[PDB]
Amino acid sequence: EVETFAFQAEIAQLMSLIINTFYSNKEIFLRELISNSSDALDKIRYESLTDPSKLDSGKELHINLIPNKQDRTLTIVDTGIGMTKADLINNLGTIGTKAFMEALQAGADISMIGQFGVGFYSAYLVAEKVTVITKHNDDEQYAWESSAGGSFTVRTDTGEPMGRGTKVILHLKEDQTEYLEERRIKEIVKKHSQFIGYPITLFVEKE
Ligand SMILES: COc1ccc(-c2snnc2-c2cc(Cl)c(O)cc2O)cc1OC
Repeated sequence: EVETFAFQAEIAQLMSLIINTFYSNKEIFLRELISNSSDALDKIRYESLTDPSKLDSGKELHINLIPNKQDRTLTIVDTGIGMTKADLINNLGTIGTKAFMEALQAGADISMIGQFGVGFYSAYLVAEKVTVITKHNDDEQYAWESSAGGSFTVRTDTGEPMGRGTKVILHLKEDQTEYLEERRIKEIVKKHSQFIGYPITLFVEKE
């Protein structure tokens, strides 16, 4: 009930570079993922203009951020358009990077991943493992997942349903746990993402 796929070569290269780099400016991953969530929300919102049954799976258009120190995960949840099994494998599996890859001339990364369509992968600046959970109106709920190393998996999600949208779960590296800190997140969002056109809500952890 689980399929394994290979990353297109250019993507695996890019990932290996990100995973390893000592790049300082790691917080930019948060801007890339919020930026992707914002695009997905634009998509569903604009589709709903001509066909409001679109929103039947959820009217709220927002972005949630969820630190979990017991699990050492940070989750970004949106209720944008979401991805069918096929968008999921295309979008996360293939490329584009060449641009970027050849962009860091003879060097190691830059805050320009975003302007290059591959900003998602910057998640690997801070995470040893990413899981992507996604619900498009047309399809079932799927879980994508990869610890890098050239392959990802795709299966049908068994967990709580989402109605619609995308959920990006980062399993944080041992020494990047500052992004589970309420203070650091607020600061990061304010710096890189406050002019995003949807509510971004930080969930504070309970005692
Ligand atoms: C163009 O840029 C794109 C941006 C978003 C997506 C998609 S569609 N459904 N979800 C997202 C999305 C994807 C990711 Cl990775 C994420 O972190 C959050 C999400 O809501 C597709 C894009 O390209 C088809």
